[PDB]
Amino acid sequence: TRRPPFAGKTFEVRYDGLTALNAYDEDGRHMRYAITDGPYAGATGEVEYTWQPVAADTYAIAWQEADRATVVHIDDFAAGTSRTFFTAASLDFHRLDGSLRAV
Repeated sequence: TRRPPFAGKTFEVRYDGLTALNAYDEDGRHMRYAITDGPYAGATGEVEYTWQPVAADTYAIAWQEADRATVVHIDDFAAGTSRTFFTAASLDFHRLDGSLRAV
């Protein structure tokens, strides 16, 4: 019964060297992404995510990809910002922060 306010919507996130779409299914449990810019452009995937409020209109969104890479977003939908922490399957740890806007 629990739905995040961003369910059923798609957002473009832009970081240094990376642009992606995060498309939240109406079901509140799945998100489909598409990397549209940078060295991994053309990748897609569906993930299961968790989400928790951390402040007004700001959520911690986390998931693990099929190759066991992990992703944590802190996405503020009012200010339009996205701060991300990404641990690749190789265990390289990447921090990025950028913009977030409704598509």
